[PDB]
Amino acid sequence: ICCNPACGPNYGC
Repeated sequence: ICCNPACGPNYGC
């Protein structure tokens, strides 16, 4: 569950 800015857009951390 990568919620980083580099990993992608707004994700459900």
